[PDB]
Amino acid sequence: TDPTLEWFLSHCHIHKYPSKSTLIHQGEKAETLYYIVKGSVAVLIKDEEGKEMILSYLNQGDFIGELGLFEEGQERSAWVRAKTACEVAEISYKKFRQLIQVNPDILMRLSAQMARRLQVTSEKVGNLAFLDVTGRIAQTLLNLAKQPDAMTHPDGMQIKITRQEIGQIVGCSRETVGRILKMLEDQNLISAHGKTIVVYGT
Amino acid sequence: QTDPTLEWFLSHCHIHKYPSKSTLIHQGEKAETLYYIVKGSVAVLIKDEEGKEMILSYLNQGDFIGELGLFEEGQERSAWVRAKTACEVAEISYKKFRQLIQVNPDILMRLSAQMARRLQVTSEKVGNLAFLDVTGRIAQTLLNLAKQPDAMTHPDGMQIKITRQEIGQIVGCSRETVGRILKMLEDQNLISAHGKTIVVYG
Ligand SMILES: Nc1ncnc2c1ncn2[C@@H]1O[C@@H]2COP(=O)(O)O[C@H]2[C@H]1O
Ligand SMILES: Nc1ncnc2c1ncn2[C@@H]1O[C@@H]2COP(=O)(O)O[C@H]2[C@H]1O
Repeated sequence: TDPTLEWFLSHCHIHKYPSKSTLIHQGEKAETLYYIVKGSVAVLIKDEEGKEMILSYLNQGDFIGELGLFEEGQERSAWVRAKTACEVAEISYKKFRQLIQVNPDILMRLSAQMARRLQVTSEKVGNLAFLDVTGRIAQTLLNLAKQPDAMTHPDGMQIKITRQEIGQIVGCSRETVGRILKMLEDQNLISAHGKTIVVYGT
Repeated sequence: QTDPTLEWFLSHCHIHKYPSKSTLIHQGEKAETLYYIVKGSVAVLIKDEEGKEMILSYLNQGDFIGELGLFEEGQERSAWVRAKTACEVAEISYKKFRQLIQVNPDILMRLSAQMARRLQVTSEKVGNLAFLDVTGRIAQTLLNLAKQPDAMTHPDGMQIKITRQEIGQIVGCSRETVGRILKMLEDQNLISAHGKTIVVYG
C-alpha cells in the first residue's frame, strides 16, 4: 500500500517486454521517464566496435530514463536491455513535472536513486583505473564469490556465470575472458574446467 | 549568475572560507550537511587500496557538494573534497534543507539536475577507463580539461594548466607514463606543451 507510487503509476502507461528486448537505445532523444513494475534490466554501454560493458542492473522499483529530465534536448546515455521478462511503466517528462508540483516526494524518491547510482558508479572508477584486464577479472570472480547467491564448495565458493557475462562486467571480449580464466586456473586460483567456476578459498 | 531562488536558499546558509588545498569533506565522515560553492573550485578524490589518490571530478562555482547522503540518514561521505583554489562555500544541515524542499521544490530540482549530469559524466568516465587504452585515456582527459571554467581560449584550441601528477591522478597512471604519452601526443600534433601549460587542439 504505497499511495504515492500507486498514484504515480496511474499517470503512466504500462507495457510488457520479453527478455532480451531493448527498452532504451543510446543516443535517442530523451523525453520520457520509466519505472520498473516487474523484472530486471541491464544498463549497457559499448565501445566503438560494439564491445559491451554493464554499468548496472536495475530491478523492480527502479526508475530508468531519468537522466534527461532536467534539461531539454538531451540524448539517452546508455542502452537498457531486459534481462528477464519485464513490466515497465512510462510517462512523459512533461507530465512527470506536473506530478512533481503536486507532490515533491515523487522527485525525492527519484533523486535518492540517482544518489545511490552515483556512489556505486564512482566505486567502479577506482577499480578500472588501477587494475588491468587480468586484475579486473580476478577481482570480479572474488566479488561474485562473496555474493549471497554464491554456493559453498568444499574447496571454497562456487559461482555460475558465463564468459560472456564476465566479459560484460569488465568490458572485454568473451575470448579474452577465456584466455584469462585458463591462466588463473594454471596459477591454481580457480577451477573452471568444471561446469561452474570454483574460487579457491573463502 | 544568480536568481532570487538561489539567493533565498543562500540566506538560510552559513558561508565559510577555505584556502587553497584545504579539505572541506573527508571520506568516511558522517554526512549531515549540504554545501554549495559560492566562489572557487574543488577536487573530488577517492583512493586505491594502496592509498594512492584519484581525481574523480572537479566542481566549480554554482555546484552543490555533499549531497549524496541527503536522501537516507546514517550515511558516510563517499569521497574527499579539497579546495583547488581559495573557496567560499555555503553550508546547511540536511534537516533544514529538507524543510526548504517542502517550501519550494524547485531547489531540489536544481540539485537533482546536477546529480543527473554527474551520473552522465561519471558513467562516461567508466566507459573511457574500461575501453580506451592508456593513450586514449589521456587524450580524452585533455579534451575534458579544456571544458573546465578555468581553461583559456587559444588560437588553435584551448589552453590549460595541469601537472603530470594531476593528469596521472585522473587516469590512474604514473607521472612517468604521463610524460611519455604527452610527448607522443605532441609528436602526433594533437597538443603543444610548455612547462605546465598545454594547448589542446580543437
Ligand atoms: N551509471 C548508471 N547507473 C545506473 N543507471 C544508469 C547509469 N547510467 C545510465 N543509467 C540509466 O540508463 C538510462 C539511459 O537513458 P537516460 O540517460 O535517459 O537515463 C539513464 C539511466 O536510467
Ligand atoms: N562521481 C562524482 N562526481 C562529482 N562529485 C562527486 C562524485 N562522487 C562524489 N562526489 C561528491 O563528493 C561528495 C562527498 O561527500 P558526499 O558523499 O556527501 O557527496 C559527494 C559529492 O558531492
